[PDB]
Amino acid sequence: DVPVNLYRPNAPFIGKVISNEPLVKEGGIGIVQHIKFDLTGGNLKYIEGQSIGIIPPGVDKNGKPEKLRLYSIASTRHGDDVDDKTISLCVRQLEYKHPESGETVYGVCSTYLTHIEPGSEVKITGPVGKEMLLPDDPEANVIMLATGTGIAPMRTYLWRMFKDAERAANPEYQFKGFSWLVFGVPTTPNILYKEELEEIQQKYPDNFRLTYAISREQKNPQGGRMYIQDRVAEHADQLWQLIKNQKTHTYICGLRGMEEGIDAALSAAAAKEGVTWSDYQKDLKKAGRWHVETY
Ligand SMILES: Cc1cc2nc3c(=O)[nH]c(=O)nc-3n(C[C@H](O)[C@H](O)[C@H](O)COP(=O)(O)OP(=O)(O)OC[C@H]3O[C@@H](n4cnc5c(N)ncnc54)[C@H](O)[C@@H]3O)c2cc1C
Ligand SMILES: NC(=O)c1ccc[n+]([C@@H]2O[C@H](COP(=O)([O-])OP(=O)(O)OC[C@H]3O[C@@H](n4cnc5c(N)ncnc54)[C@H](OP(=O)(O)O)[C@@H]3O)[C@@H](O)[C@H]2O)c1
Repeated sequence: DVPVNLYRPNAPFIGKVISNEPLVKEGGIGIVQHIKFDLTGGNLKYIEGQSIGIIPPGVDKNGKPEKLRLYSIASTRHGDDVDDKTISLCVRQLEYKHPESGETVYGVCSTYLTHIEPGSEVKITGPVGKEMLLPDDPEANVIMLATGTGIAPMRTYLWRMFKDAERAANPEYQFKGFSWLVFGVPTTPNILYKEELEEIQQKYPDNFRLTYAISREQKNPQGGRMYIQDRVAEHADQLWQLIKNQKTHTYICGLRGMEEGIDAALSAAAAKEGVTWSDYQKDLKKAGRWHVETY
């Protein structure tokens, strides 16, 4: 049974911020924060791949109360401390330049969160989501295609799979399959969780493969910016070789734009072997092995 909607927008849980820590190291673009909340007092229950709602303070350009924004849960069911006391979020600060006034414009909810203080209280809803759940099979192959903060569900998967204290805490799940993360960010300092993602890979080298698409330090073979789909095309045949296995699940989280190029890269690899990828993918979706969360 997957717990969904334990708290509803009509009556959110009031969490309290435990810590708000930076994820973009110096030299990096913008602000992405790891925010840990205290759950105790509601005992909000959740699993990996799900989202929560955050309702920020304030009203909009129309006088209306701000509605919730969804954020992917970045911690496992146990929280980062492995004690079932916390839930963590991975939040990029949304700011752009207004479309010809040119004034810096701030996103309401994300700017509230990335500047939120330890001890502050936040309205939390959920969890929601049943489409981004890991299979129970510990020998499953798990392809993880992520841009930016799309890393968030991938951290809940990879932590449950490979953190020492998670294995200790999950006797029913001792992962021994193969996981492959293709992770796209703009710079090397924008690789969220880089150190831990690389600890995992040296710790479990035959179980986790880690591939970077660093937008602004790497050009694809045709002189453009190196995106996730350029990595997919580069390893298109390796990927399609795993996707052909019925033990294999694919998770795509982040920009909706990564998709059509992922579909181009795999459609070519599929074609070489006589398969047409748009039908094959239609069947992977119906089977529930093609998991997509883009926003
Ligand atoms: C299922 C799901 C999961 C998500 N997970 C995460 C996550 O893990 N981390 C995360 O950071 N976010 C995540 N998001 C996005 C998050 O929900 C918010 O949309 C985001 O943080 C921005 O909200 P805000 O309140 O900061 O911005 P808002 O105040 O709502 O402002 C957004 C609005 O700004 C305007 N706008 C935006 N960009 C531009 C532009 N370039 N030019 C002109 N106008 C523009 C648009 O009208 C837009 O709809 C997720 C979204 C969903 C749906
Ligand atoms: N990535 C996401 O999950 C996402 C989701 C929704 C909105 N956005 C927009 O991007 C901002 C950054 O958020 P973030 O931290 O999540 O992401 P981020 O740190 O910007 O990482 C996103 C990466 O995706 C790359 N990218 C850009 N266009 C792409 C495309 N068409 N196909 C594949 N990859 C592409 C970007 O490359 P260049 O920047 O170097 O082009 C960047 O390297 C958001 O605040 C919002 O304005 C991003």
